[PDB]
Amino acid sequence: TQAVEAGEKTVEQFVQALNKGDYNKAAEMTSKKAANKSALSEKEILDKYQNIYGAADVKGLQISNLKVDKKDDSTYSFSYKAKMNTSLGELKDLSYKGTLDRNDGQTTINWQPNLVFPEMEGNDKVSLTTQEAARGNIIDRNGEPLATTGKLKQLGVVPSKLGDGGEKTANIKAIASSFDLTEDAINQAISQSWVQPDYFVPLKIIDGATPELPAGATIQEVDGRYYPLGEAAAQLIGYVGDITAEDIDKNPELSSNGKIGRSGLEMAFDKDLRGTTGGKLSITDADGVEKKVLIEHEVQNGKDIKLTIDAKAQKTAFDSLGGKAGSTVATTPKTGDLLALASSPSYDPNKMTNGISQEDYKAYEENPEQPFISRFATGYAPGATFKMITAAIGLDNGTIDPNEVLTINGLKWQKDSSWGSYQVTRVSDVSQVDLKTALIYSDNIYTAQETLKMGEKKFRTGLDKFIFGEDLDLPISMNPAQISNEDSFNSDILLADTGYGQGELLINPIQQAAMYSVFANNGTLVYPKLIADKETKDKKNVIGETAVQTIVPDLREVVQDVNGTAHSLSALGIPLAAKTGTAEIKEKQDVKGKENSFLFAFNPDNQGYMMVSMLENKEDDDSATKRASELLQYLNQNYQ
Repeated sequence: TQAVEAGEKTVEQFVQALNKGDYNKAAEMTSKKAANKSALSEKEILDKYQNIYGAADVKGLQISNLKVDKKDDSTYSFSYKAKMNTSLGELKDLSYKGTLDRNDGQTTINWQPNLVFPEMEGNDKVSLTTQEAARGNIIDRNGEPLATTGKLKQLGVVPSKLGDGGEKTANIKAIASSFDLTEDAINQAISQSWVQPDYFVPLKIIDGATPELPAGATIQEVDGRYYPLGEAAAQLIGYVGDITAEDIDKNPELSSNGKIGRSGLEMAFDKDLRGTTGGKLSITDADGVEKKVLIEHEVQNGKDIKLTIDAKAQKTAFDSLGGKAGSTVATTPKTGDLLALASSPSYDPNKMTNGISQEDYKAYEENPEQPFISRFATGYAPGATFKMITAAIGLDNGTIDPNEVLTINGLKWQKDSSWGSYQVTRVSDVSQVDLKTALIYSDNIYTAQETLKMGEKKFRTGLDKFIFGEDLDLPISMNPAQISNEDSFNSDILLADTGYGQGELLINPIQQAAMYSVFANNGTLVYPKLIADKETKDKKNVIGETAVQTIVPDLREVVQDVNGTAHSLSALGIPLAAKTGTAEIKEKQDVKGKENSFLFAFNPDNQGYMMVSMLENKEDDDSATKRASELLQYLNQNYQ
């Protein structure tokens, strides 16, 4: 029948309008208010859906098994299964039933309260009780807390309870001479544009015993997320913020009264950390007596997340950067455990998750050094450390003879006049350069020449055995490393520049620690790992074992040789293999070139730890090597 198909279309549009939250559009599809017709007027149906579905945060109403037949000459019965998402989960297996009316040339819904929820009759009410779930903690490899939930005491004043004249000036000075605060800051806070007489003005966060409360002052306990390392792990851990109405629209299972991860691991593991809201959604009678329970769950607190991070290493790595732009990554290269992921400069996550002013937040955004960047997950040109990879590749394909000596004159070199005014630059004017000398002095000209001899095809063959283009299995947002923009250099200059770690190479520090792990596993690349319980994954035969046993002794000389670039690290008296240097990088946003400092270091005796550190846009006479001794001591002492 052509009328049965039109009756289905009416039910389809009705469910759609309910799904899109347009309750007025769904109410206008109902018949007139009467017995055997619609139970309420259009405005009353609107307010019932907006109140009930709004109270439970109904979202994503969808139906199935729609059956529409005929019951009389103008009455058509319909039925369908349906499910929806609420603040307590998914309401599944709902049997909806009703009748349609065909008057004139339009079909409408004989609306009944059973179309809000299946077993609702007359003036039944809907009740929703919820219990908030406690956010899980984030802990280091030894159980030390990195992000914890706790209660905080908020000292505040009520301007109406403070006084009228004279008594107000006395109570302001009394509340100031008890909590250690200037009387001008209290008057500035209680006289802002938002403050009203009977409001509550949060003053100071008390972190101890509460003194006597003068007239007007009061304490308000509030739930507070706390970060013990503070800025030292702010980029990695992240921060949580107040949940907004827009967050609930995207995910109703969020607690509108709680916190949501805004960045870092708080956002990456937000679902595992937030838990699930417990409570009960029930239908009551006209007076509030419970009839049917729709949904009921117990509160499930969030599960803790245990990281491979070492809290003492994380703090030492971050402090060593001295507030300068840079990053540090420490690993146990044989297993991939990320011991430290430091990024500097940083922001205060405690100030961020509690009270942060518009001025201090803008100071973070307008800061040219950009403290919000997670530098350990930002792609950089690997710089001076990448010389080892090109060397290992050249040793495997037989291009590089370790004992063959190149004769290099001066500090600048170009292949031929086709390069124009461009030349590869080195820092030390050493005449007779072999592989060991090139690694000790960090000779870019030697590397550029050996890369050009090797050729693009052999160079890419060795590079393709690494992790370029791969998505690392890490809960950290990052782009995969790339060799260059396209699959071909189409440039001898770009090929040469790529050889010593520049050109269009983009590798973030974490991906660098993965690639450089081959020197601690005889050519096996061990993938980095951040979650403690995860299984170690690796990639075998990335470079030859011969290349490792040739390069690592040379990397010891980068430290031990009197002219090695990392010779200051020999003061430690510990077995070290390192590779350091400096590169001048010019990005699109930069006008002129800026200098970055690079460091790679690990223990060549036990392979217990590995470190990559970088300074971005460094000051003169500053370097990552000058700052690495303190972390290297800790890693060497506690990770053998």
